Amino acid sequence: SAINVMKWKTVSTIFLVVVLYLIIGATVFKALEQPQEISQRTTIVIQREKFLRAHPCVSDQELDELIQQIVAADNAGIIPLGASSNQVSHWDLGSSFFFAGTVITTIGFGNISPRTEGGKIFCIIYALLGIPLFGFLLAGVGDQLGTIFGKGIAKVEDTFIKQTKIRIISTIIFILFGCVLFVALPAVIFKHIEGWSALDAIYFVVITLTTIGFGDYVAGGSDIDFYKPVVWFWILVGLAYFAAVLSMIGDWLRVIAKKTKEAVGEFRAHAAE
Amino acid sequence: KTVSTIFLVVVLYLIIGATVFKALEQPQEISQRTTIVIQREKFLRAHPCVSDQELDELIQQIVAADNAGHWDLGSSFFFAGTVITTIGFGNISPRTEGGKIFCIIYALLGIPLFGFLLAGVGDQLGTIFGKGIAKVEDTFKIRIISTIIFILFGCVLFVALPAVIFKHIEGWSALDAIYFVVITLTTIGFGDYVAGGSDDFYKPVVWFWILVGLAYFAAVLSMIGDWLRVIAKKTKEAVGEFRAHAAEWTAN
Ligand SMILES: CCCCCCCCCCCC
Ligand SMILES: CCCCCCCCCCCC
Ligand SMILES: CCCCCCCCCCCC
Ligand SMILES: CCCCCCCC
Ligand SMILES: CCCCCCCC
Ligand SMILES: CCCCCCCC
Ligand SMILES: CCCCCC
Ligand SMILES: CCCCC
Ligand SMILES: [K+]
Ligand SMILES: [K+]
Ligand SMILES: [K+]
Ligand SMILES: [K+]
Ligand SMILES: [K+]
Repeated sequence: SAINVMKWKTVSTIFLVVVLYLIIGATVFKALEQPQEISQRTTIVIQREKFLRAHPCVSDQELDELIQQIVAADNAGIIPLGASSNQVSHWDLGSSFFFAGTVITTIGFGNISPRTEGGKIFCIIYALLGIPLFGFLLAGVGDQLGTIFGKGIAKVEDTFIKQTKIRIISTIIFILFGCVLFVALPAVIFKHIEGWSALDAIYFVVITLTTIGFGDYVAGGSDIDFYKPVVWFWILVGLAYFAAVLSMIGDWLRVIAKKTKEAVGEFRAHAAE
Repeated sequence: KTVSTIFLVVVLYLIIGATVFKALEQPQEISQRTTIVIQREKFLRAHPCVSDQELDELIQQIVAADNAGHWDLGSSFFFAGTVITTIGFGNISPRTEGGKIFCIIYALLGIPLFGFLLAGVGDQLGTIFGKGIAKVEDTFKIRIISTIIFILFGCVLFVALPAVIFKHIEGWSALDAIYFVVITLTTIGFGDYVAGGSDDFYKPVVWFWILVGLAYFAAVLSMIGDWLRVIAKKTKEAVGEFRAHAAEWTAN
């Protein structure tokens, strides 16, 4: 029980650190997003009134009700228009493959989701069984890429031999060339093909490879066949790379935390001599 | 390259999943699209005020509206939690360039930090369990019995009760409830169902649950991976047996 007390102490401290991290993030996010939210809400009410007064026809609750039915279609995509009344399949051959990949990688873009009860129960079991299997594949791809690196890093460190300070150089080259291969090039290719901006491109890259997946940006969701498989294969390899990067960042965080712990101890003991 | 063989396994898993998903979803898709065209014509004929060209403009502004409509005091906190947990429901996402760059750095730094918190909560809950499970196992294939009890009581506490509480408070069905539970606690988070969306003691409990349930689901998924590895090492020797016997027979 001696170590359990210290363990609970550490866990509580981490908990509070994360809570305050969330508080800071929430403040920054609301202070960065609520202004445009209010602008959009006021302009949307403006256009609502403009269309209501121009067509005071019977609607009102029918109008909000129509936007509500529009909302249900919206999630699956409201695509009802006089031109192009023929639609495309969000569940065609490759789309369901795309969806299964999102499910197993726990990305879950959500741009397309199952509506059938059977579809939902399936997706449940399919995830419960695929997440670990895909974990195995990911760990393997990780190992493979790590050895592919170790080879080239043993090649690159021999030339720089003109121990304790060489690992810094190797990690620098690792992060550099990785951000090149798994962040820069795919982001530029997306900017081109998908028509995104540089920001949007790198932001989609990061949100995908971190397994967050918001859904705002998807490489295979717009109606704009060698691109999609390469994108998914990237997603896999980039996921391995980002696992490595996040592990390094966590190591750095632990180092900084245990450094500031002794810093605070120092400050407490001295109190200005 | 054992991993390459697994790669083919996973690709085949994806193909099977894709077939099942399309055969489970494309019918409802066609039904919904036909009913949507029906309702389009119905709304046009019921209101000859709105013309063919007038409806398209509203549906276009609505599509633009879907990207926007939030960000209140607690909503941004919930969003930060989704970001750090890699859930990413997406119901609310940053639109500002500054918001996007922030969210990027915020995730890159919170994901590992939250990982530390999660590992701590995990260890703690694992020991909390170990106490009672060693107490019952001393009195009592025994690891099999214990794992059964673990999975049972875990599904109870972190799946059943929260799913029923959601069914009640949020107005969902039993299926939808368990489906949201699983999609959240697997860190998938599609966005179709959100507990703190669709607009102050419910939401904080929801997030703290999310945390504890995530620990529980990590444990469950690791166990499932162990079972998969066991079954794989069983079928490897099964295939070895079969090949050795087919060869013994082909000798004759
Ligand atoms: C070593 C090759 C470097 C080529 C420089 C490419 C610059 C193109 C601009 C890319 C961002 C739009
Ligand atoms: C859930 C559907 C996946 C079934 C995969 C087939 C199982 C055998 C894989 C190949 C064995 C050599
Ligand atoms: C119901 C499916 C159970 C097995 C799923 C795939 C694992 C089978 C063996 C895979 C490696 C040979
Ligand atoms: C965001 C930096 C927090 C530093 C905390 C130091 C000890 C609570
Ligand atoms: C501010 C809410 C006014 C009512 C809006 C109802 C949906 C159009
Ligand atoms: C557009 C520049 C993004 C830099 C991200 C910073 C990550 C530490
Ligand atoms: C479903 C195949 C399992 C075989 C176990 C020996
Ligand atoms: C923004 C009002 C709540 C502060 C604790
Ligand atoms: K997601
Ligand atoms: K995830
Ligand atoms: K999502
Ligand atoms: K994860
Ligand atoms: K996710």
